[PDB]
Amino acid sequence: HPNSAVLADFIPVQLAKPVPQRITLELTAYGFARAHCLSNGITDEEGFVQVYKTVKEKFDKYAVSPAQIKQRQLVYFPKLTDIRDGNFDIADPEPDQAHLRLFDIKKDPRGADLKTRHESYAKVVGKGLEQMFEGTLEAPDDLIHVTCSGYLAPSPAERMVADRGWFETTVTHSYNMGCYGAFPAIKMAHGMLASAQWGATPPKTRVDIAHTELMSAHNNIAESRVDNIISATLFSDGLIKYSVYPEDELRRQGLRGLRILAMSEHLLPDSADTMTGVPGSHQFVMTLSPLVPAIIKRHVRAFAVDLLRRAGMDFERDKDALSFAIHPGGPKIVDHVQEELGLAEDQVAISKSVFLENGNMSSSTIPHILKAYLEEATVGTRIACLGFGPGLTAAGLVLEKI
Amino acid sequence: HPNSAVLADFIPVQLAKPVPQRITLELTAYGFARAHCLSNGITDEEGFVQVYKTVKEKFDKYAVSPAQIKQRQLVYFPKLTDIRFGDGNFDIADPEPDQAHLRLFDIKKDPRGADLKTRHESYAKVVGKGLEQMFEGTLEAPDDLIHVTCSGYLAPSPAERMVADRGWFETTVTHSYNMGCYGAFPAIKMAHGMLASAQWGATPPKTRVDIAHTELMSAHNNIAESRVDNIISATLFSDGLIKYSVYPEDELRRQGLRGLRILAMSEHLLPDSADTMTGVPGSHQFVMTLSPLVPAIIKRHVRAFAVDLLRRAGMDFERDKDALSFAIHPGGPKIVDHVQEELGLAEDQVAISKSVFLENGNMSSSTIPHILKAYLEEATVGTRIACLGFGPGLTAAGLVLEKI
Ligand code: NA
Ligand code: NA
Repeated sequence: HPNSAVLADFIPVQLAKPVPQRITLELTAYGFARAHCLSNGITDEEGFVQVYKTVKEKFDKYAVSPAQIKQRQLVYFPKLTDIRDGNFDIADPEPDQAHLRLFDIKKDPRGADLKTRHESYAKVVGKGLEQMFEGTLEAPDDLIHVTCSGYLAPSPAERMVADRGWFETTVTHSYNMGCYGAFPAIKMAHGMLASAQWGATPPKTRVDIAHTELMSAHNNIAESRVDNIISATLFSDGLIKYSVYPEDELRRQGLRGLRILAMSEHLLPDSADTMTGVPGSHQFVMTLSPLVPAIIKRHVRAFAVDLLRRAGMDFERDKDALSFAIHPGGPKIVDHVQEELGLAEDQVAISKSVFLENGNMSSSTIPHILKAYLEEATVGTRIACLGFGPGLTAAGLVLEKI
Repeated sequence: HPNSAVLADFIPVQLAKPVPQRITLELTAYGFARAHCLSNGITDEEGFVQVYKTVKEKFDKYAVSPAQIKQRQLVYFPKLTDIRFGDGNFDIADPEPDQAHLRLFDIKKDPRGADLKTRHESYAKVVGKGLEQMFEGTLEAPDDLIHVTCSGYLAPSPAERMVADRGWFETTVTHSYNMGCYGAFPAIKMAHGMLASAQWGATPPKTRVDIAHTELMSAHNNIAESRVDNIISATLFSDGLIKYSVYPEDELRRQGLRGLRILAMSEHLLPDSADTMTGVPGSHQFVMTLSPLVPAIIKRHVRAFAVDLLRRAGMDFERDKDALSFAIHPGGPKIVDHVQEELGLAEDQVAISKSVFLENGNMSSSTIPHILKAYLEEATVGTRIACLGFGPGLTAAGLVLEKI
């Protein structure tokens, strides 16, 4: 096919061994309780014990459970060494890796300030990027950097590109587009191949897209609000990259891929305050209203109907033969979308699995799901991809494995 | 032309009356001096007098002068009517209550000033009003609206909130963020991509992409650091808000508009220069550093970059350059001169870029769009313009345009 772009070669990197969810819940409850006491000047022991009991009860009530997420990669969760009489014993790290310690449960419960967290994000994402691109043999024409969890100029992506001596590669930042960030990056990539075909640049044969989300860098243990307990137990870290080729180049290379058939994205009414993020003195501060599932449920089916129509497909006739890659924004989101679209389990199985084994890795989640489809599905399989994030924004893509 | 995109309809909005450079230098030196004393708990008068004398000397040596930049729009600098003076010190009157979020510095208590979240909340307010002014004449929603900034990152953004306020629920919004002073270039690049992606059929047909730049550099005032490159930054940058549209050429003709047709685009990093221009969000503002080496590094790479850029548009640098205008981002007081000299250009080929700088200062990513607006108004039809911008990376960005 001429005028066709194709996703391929998804490469994730794990930077830290995932932590079993029940351990994350025990230590996070403990930290929240310590922080609450520091923030409120509670220094007596019985007082701690009372607060700690209340805190555990709230986690038991609201936290994402180990039945919902089995484990999470949390680069900035304490090392199992060293987690140590009714408390936990968190060893100071060796000055040699102080940059992994951003929380403080002893002195200042606000923990590291935003500059310090950004310096750490650059060092951690820098190493993650070198690993993701270690098997890259030739520079891309473009490299797109997706993140909503650390904003530096120049970025760790620009520094990697310069480190590889790739002085003919355009670097574009695709930033602050939250959980759905893969969708604008693939649209920009499809746009770069199409701009080249129009002649505004010389020809191009590959765009790489690198996501580096360190949501654990934004831990906030000083705020006990329910939505913060939920976020602290829901989100996880994820680093993954993939390429977008013009289909003739994909073929010349003998590669299998997911051909882009259509894209869509826009805002949903009466929703802007329901999912927010603002940089503060210490971290990117997030809010996440419990109204969000209902608003997603309200608009998903119409959005999917239109998305299929843009692909030359018809929802009524074609949706039974489709897979649906659905971003698992919260524990029930895939189920809500599944119910509203009338989907069978086998249509949404990979999305549920990625969530269960990894938690919500922000924009890196849909790429992990697409990675699984590309590695498991038969050629000919068509996939409708749906994601939702701040705006609220609905984003969609229709793909066909080739 | 088929497969052709075209810039048009540049609309700036001025939010605050520009302040003459000399009073900004005086008040800013005073703020730096008061902040050094506050930071250090120095309360002695003579002690303050001595620091202030030292600070003024550093500004006389290093600050961008009124000969280099006549005035700047600075939303976060007080209006001249609120300044009190007389004894060599300054005081600032209380702002009108609905304008209190305009006060993000503190020279009486805690010289770090407003924290980063408070600054983002003020930026949301100012930019929200700016956007409403910028899009007040818009008669039909665009297919896409690209928000450009490097001076305030919120989710959802003021641009997405505007789009929802207007009921524009078929408009895709894309954030084109953290690409610094050259940020019009990736934005124009994404707009072109969106029109070409539509032609490929991955979306329905599109007729207009709007790009809205909102740069409030003055929200990032940092009077607590007296290092030289911060004296330069505090006196060089300025605020700028401006929107423009990218049309497929057939639509632009249907509308009867003049525009700048896009012929070619290029962008890539310069070697060994990542640490020469940096920004990092901290507790109170985006902290910037700017190396004195930037001009030499740009100068040493700009010719090969321009030759390649012209080649991408079908042109030959040595044969064709005398006929082109060159829009050059004025990143610092000597940048256009340096580029001008390396490329062997005549004053008249770079005059608008120097005038924009002299009249406005460096409005970050908004500066190139103001230059292009002037070429669109003033240039003869058929004039071709090579546009060059620099920013962190370092990154060199190029665009070749033709007025139609
Ligand atoms: Na760039
Ligand atoms: Na968006």
